[PDB]
Amino acid sequence: PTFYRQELNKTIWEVPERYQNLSPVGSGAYGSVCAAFDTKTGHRVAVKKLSRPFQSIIHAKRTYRELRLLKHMKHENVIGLLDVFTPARSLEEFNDVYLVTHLMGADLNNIVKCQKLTDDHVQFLIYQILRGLKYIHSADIIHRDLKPSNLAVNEDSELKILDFGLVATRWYRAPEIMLNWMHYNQTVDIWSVGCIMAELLTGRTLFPGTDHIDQLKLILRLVGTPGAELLKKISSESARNYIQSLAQMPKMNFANVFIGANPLAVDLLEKMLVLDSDKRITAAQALAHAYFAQYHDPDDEPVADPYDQSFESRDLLIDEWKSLTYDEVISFVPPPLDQEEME
Ligand SMILES: Nc1nccc(-c2c(-c3ccc(F)cc3)ncn2C2CCNCC2)n1
Ligand SMILES: NS(=O)(=O)c1ccc(N2C(=O)CCC2=O)nc1
Ligand SMILES: NS(=O)(=O)c1ccc(N2C(=O)CCC2=O)nc1
Ligand SMILES: N[C@]1(CO)[C@H]2C[C@@H]3C[C@@H](C[C@H]1C3)C2
Ligand SMILES: [Ca+2]
Ligand SMILES: [Ca+2]
Ligand SMILES: [Ca+2]
Ligand SMILES: [Ca+2]
Ligand SMILES: [Cl-]
Repeated sequence: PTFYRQELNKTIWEVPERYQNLSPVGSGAYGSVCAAFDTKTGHRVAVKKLSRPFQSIIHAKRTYRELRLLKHMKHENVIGLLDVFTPARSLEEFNDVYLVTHLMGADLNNIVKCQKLTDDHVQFLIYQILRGLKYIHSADIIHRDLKPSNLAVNEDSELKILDFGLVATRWYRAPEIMLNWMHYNQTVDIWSVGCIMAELLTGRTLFPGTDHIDQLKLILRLVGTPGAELLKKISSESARNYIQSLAQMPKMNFANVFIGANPLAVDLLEKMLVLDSDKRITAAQALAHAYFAQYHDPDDEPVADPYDQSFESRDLLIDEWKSLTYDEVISFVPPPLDQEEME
């Protein structure tokens, strides 16, 4: 393919003539993103150019990690790869990596910002998040920083999770992540979903804390003071002593917090916004909840193929990560344009 150069976001992009009319649509993880027109299929796409992907072993391994993760994802509610390219003609010149996926116009903040959402619409949005989470969790991939800005949404409210498995808002983070509690499982992401759903229903951030301590206080005012058993998970004595020292707070009745909401929404929120992660509902259990009855379809809530993450434990030299990444670029096989059939 012939490549052309264009200055975008103050740097030179080098892309195949296949992709035209590039225009910037914001930063992404470790890179910046352009919308483009794919002349081969007539589809709109988003192209992410990774920023200095082989600067250090940290950049090199995260480049490999992101390419491995995105090549594995084949789910309608999870960002996956349509293409990956480099202008390099050999490993010796290999220095830039571009990732291509379907174009999604907005993030979830652009859906809820200037719109009073209906309950049926909130159901659809949360249903999609949970469907994608069931899929990535089934491959032992956790998001760990799920938030509205990491939920890509198109013009028809179709949603995909992005930047999974990889100063930022902490308002949606699971408390065990934000506070570095010694144990955490895949339901960290379910706390985030609760936080997002609450905001879709009320138009207000649920836990808008100014710092870690302030946010924990807002959290404990909703869910109540924890039992001694959850202190088991907290390494620092100073943090444990602090929590133990706060005046006892009862759990609030969520029906008095989400006034006038679908009682089924309140019930689901009660199951998700639980301080102890071992008591939280899973994404797969949440999909069977009556709140989603009009959308739930067991035949269309698939799990993932096994995902080999053994590379995560390994320290390799920068040129080995670079070569492994080049291998994954060269071996990529684009999906068919149409991968779905009528039910
Ligand atoms: N507009 C749009 N459409 C799809 C994805 C993205 C995208 C990607 C991304 C990831 C992988 C890839 F291969 C290509 C692009 N990373 C961050 N974003 C965000 C850019 C602005 N915030 C919302 C989405 N942006
Ligand atoms: N925090 S609040 O008192 O501003 C508030 C705002 C909105 C709401 N709400 C509705 O109106 C419909 C569903 C829902 O949850 N509840 C509380
Ligand atoms: N997901 S759940 O519905 O099983 C569940 C489990 C436990 C709890 N909970 C606690 O842990 C302390 C207070 C409280 O209400 N809430 C919901
Ligand atoms: N955001 C709210 C009410 O505005 C604050 C007060 C109380 C506990 C948390 C969650 C709700 C209810 C913080
Ligand atoms: Ca899960
Ligand atoms: Ca269906
Ligand atoms: Ca089809
Ligand atoms: Ca069917
Ligand atoms: Cl694999």
